[PDB]
Amino acid sequence: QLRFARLSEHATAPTRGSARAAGYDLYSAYDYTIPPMEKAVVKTDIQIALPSGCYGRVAPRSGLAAKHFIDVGAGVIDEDYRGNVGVVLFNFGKEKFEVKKGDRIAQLICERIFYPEIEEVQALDDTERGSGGFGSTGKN
Amino acid sequence: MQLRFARLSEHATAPTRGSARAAGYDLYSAYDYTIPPMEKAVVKTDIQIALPSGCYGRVAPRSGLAAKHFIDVGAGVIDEDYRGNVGVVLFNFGKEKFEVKKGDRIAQLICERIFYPEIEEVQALDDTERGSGGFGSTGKN
Amino acid sequence: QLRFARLSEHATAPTRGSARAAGYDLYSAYDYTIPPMEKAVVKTDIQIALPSGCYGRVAPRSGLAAKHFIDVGAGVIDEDYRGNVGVVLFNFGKEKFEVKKGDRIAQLICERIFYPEIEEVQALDDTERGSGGFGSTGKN
Ligand SMILES: O=c1ccn([C@H]2C[C@H](O)[C@@H](COP(=O)(O)NP(=O)(O)OP(=O)(O)O)O2)c(=O)[nH]1
Ligand SMILES: O=c1ccn([C@H]2C[C@H](O)[C@@H](COP(=O)(O)NP(=O)(O)OP(=O)(O)O)O2)c(=O)[nH]1
Ligand SMILES: O=c1ccn([C@H]2C[C@H](O)[C@@H](COP(=O)(O)NP(=O)(O)OP(=O)(O)O)O2)c(=O)[nH]1
Ligand SMILES: [Mg+2]
Ligand SMILES: [Mg+2]
Ligand SMILES: [Mg+2]
Ligand SMILES: [Mg+2]
Repeated sequence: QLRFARLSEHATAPTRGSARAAGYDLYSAYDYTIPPMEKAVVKTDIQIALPSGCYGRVAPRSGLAAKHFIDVGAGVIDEDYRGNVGVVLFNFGKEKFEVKKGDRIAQLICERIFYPEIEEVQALDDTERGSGGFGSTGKN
Repeated sequence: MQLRFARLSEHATAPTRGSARAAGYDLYSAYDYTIPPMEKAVVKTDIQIALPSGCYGRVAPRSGLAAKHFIDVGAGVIDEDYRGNVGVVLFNFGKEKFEVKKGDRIAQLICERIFYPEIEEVQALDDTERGSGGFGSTGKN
Repeated sequence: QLRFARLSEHATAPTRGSARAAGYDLYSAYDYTIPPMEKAVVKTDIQIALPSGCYGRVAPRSGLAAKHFIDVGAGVIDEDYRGNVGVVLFNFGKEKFEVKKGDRIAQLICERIFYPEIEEVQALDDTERGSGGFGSTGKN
């Protein structure tokens, strides 16, 4: 029930790395050289139709993160998006990062969400947390 | 099921959906900010929100700002029970300063459905095929 | 319904900071000194078994983010993972960041997800958004 179409011969069908993996691994359709502390938008050359009740989160893989300081920016693929799915890769490492066509460089998660109507009110109910934020619960 | 919000000042803007089925409500800065290269700022929305039960509000980055200006969103977990001013923690990872003006959509808010499970310690867990596989265990390509 | 086991004497059972906090706070099992612009994989020394229908997202705490420019990389703990839960911490601040054993340095969110079957199709339906992305809706 996750539907995709290839936009070029360079796309690879996403794959799940394990039986209960949260993500479908996304493959680069092209080579990219990302200098240290730089970014690139990596084309997958796929369009997707997400199942009703979710959006597609482009999320980072752990190996690339831990090994090479690679992160994923942006990442919110909308249910109504019909364009090329682009992975916004951040290279926070000291080294340049090579992406080759067919490298799995991010993963796609079908994050379940509500599409709530927004409503303005004058006052919200109170809660126990209240305005507590930004470390209000402490360090340890 | 509604997302309720209240303006904490006249400088707040009602969040808006960018497209009919956009996962997020765009969040507007209530203030001007000049964010230096490789620095962060907590952008005040001057709204408080009441999330529908069984979700939290994820402050997520917009893709244009990410792809074009190396802007990212830190933190981002707005709890169901938060009634404070919603802050967007913006990271400017670019080499140039980033300008936020009051009224700019600088992030989006997603109603992420979650569980609130009770936590239970056990002697050991069931085994799986993945097992202790992680950090690239499945390969590069 | 979120089961965990301690992998060592140095782990701490995850705790919620408020009644309806999205995250279970994760505690470091070790001391780390993370220099500026560096990363570390902080070991929790716990294994977890997430409830069916979610994955465990390691998310950053706002206190650490706003005060110290601490961010969380990777973060996708899969339902089938039985290894040591690692927190990929990125220190983007000017100062080194000290993690002490027992510090709450991230949180784990039980994000509800679909595990869809993937299906390749010829083409997808048209939407109003279409291929609009990357700021197509404007700045303000
Ligand atoms: O990582 C991403 C993020 C977004 N996108 C595409 C799909 C998404 O539906 C579209 C818009 O995403 P966002 O709303 O998160 N970004 P922004 O608000 O800047 O774009 P827009 O003005 O079009 O809504 O951009 C990608 O291809 N990769
Ligand atoms: O991006 C954010 C993240 C959090 N917050 C606020 C709302 C949230 O409910 C509250 C607590 O967030 P976190 O639990 O993610 N951070 P931390 O654990 O540091 O704060 P606390 O100790 O108060 O729980 O801080 C923001 O305003 N913007
Ligand atoms: O922050 C993280 C991310 C992942 N992990 C572990 C748990 C997760 O189930 C496993 C694999 O996560 P990802 O699939 O997100 N990363 P990657 O694809 O690089 O690893 P693998 O090849 O094993 O699937 O690594 C952590 O402990 N901490
Ligand atoms: Mg994986
Ligand atoms: Mg948008
Ligand atoms: Mg980041
Ligand atoms: Mg907290």
